[PDB]
Amino acid sequence: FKFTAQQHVYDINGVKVGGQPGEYPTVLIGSIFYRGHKIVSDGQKGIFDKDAAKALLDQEAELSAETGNPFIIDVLGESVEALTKYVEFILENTTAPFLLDSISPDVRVGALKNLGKDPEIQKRLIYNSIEEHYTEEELAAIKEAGLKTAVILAFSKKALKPNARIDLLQGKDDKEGLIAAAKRAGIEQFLVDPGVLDVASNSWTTEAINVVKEQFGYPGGCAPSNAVYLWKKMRSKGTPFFEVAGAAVFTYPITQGADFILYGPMMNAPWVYRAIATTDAMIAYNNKLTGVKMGTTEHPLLKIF
Amino acid sequence: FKFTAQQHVYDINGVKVGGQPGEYPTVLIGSIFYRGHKIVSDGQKGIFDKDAAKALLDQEAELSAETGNPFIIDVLGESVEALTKYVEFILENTTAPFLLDSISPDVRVGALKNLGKDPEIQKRLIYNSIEEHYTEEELAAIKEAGLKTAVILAFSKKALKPNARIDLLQGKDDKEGLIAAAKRAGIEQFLVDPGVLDVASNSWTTEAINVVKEQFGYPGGCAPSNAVYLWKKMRSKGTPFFEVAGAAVFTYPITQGADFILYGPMMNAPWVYRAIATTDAMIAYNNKLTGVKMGTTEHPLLKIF
Ligand SMILES: C[C@H]1CNc2nc(N)[nH]c(=O)c2N1
Ligand SMILES: C[C@H]1CNc2nc(N)[nH]c(=O)c2N1
Ligand code: NA
Ligand code: NA
Repeated sequence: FKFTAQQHVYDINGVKVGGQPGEYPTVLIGSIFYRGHKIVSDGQKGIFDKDAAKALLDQEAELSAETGNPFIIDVLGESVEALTKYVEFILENTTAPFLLDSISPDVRVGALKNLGKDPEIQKRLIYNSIEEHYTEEELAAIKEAGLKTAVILAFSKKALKPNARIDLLQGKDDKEGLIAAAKRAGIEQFLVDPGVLDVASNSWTTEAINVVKEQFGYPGGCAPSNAVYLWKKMRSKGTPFFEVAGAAVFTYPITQGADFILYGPMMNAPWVYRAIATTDAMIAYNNKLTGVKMGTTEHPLLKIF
Repeated sequence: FKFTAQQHVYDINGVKVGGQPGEYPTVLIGSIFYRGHKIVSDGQKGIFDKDAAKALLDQEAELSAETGNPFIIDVLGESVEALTKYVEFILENTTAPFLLDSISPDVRVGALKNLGKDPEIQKRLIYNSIEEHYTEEELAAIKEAGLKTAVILAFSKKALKPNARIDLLQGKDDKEGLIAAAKRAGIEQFLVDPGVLDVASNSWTTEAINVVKEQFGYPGGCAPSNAVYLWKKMRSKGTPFFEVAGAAVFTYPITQGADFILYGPMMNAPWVYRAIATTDAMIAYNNKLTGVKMGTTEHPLLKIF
């Protein structure tokens, strides 16, 4: 299958994201310094294990080289001080783009103030995320940092149907759309994430991704890890049961044309990359019947066999 | 996915198979007494550890109870003598339907002849398979046994592309095709398996399944285990990498609306059921979007969380 809209393919410091099914490999987004991450000893001051963090980043680079799946790092923090330090470390110790991420918007806003309108921030930092409850001070922070790419979290607990994402992105009635809000902040590139409520509802998330790509052509993706980790019935079963269940959840959106996955903690990268690459390879092989051309030779189909 | 044709749903000795995506859970088909199966001490005579075989069958029943995925046993043999004994064992030690499977048509036919005319065989034995090399002797043996369900296997190296596999199924030119052959044998229920040439082309396998369900409405599925076990680069990585890659392969057809998977050796059931059930749960959550109703309460969506 193909989408009618011309697909936007962004190039974020060399990472290509978007396209028609099978054109580009899935972009994989692994979390670091998340709540409970054992490499963080003090999440307020940002005391973390530099060697362990570097080893995760090097592992990510190695797996990416092996499969062809590009990576963007999801950098989480619980305080301005911590997130600032984490970002400084990531800037120095990988080349990847990264999500500036926090549960608390004020942590993201304060970290942007510290980082400043640095050209490297413009090129590599992706704001996670412009969401339903965005504030004007947030948009001001984004603009003052000169950011160009954001995740648009097109999710509303009051708007669970896929088609509603037209409404969240474009606006409806007196509500500014999330795309319009992002554009007011100077964002030019929109990674659309419809949100995941729980494992089962990943199918609605994926349907939303399909509506977005079909009608607007923005890259579409999602973050099913939190749902998977809340699935104690599976996680407690150990290896390889947790990993194959996780693989089924994380690959599902890709099978319906999604472009990127936030797969949770980076420690799971070794199995996530192997599963996702498999799915990507099968999808691109289908291109041979559809006439879609691979956009890069650095693709799982050409690498993993 | 919702398919164009009215779907055929079969009830094979209590196993429902077929339908629109999300109607019924995936049917899982595990192999026993395959070449190299270590519980078999003599594959020519069909001598095996009956307790170990029963333990596999009991595990299958337990997993099926856990997830709601029904099971059919893939009973393999390399000799008439062996396959006859295996069938007799399966008849007595489970209530499940089963595939009468051999790579050798002479073995299938000989075994089938040994089993006579038996209503229990007619209800539970699924012929694996009507394939490109069928003979009139074979069709007549099937008719004598009074079988009503067969796997219709479009695996052919002269039919690589999906449409070529559909030509093998429906007939073309001077060939009646496999469905027509099966009907001459008195088969009334068709489990269509387009074959798996290799891992990447599982997407072509799946496209063939899609065309089958689109045009004919027969249940569709496939058997990707051999392709996965021959994937040396990924198998060499060990656990859990091999299993997650396997899970990506085995779940892919289900994500595109397929009805059953022959998942390989029964010893892999514990991880296969967990992956497949996950995919099934997500698909059934889509039911409201597609206009589909669950056909049973015994579905992963209602059991695995
Ligand atoms: C748990 C929340 C946190 N932040 C998120 N960010 C993205 N991008 N996607 C999500 O689903 C979520 N979910
Ligand atoms: C090698 C063949 C043997 N028999 C089969 N039976 C089914 N059902 N599916 C297959 O792929 C195959 N492959
Ligand atoms: Na892709
Ligand atoms: Na095959």
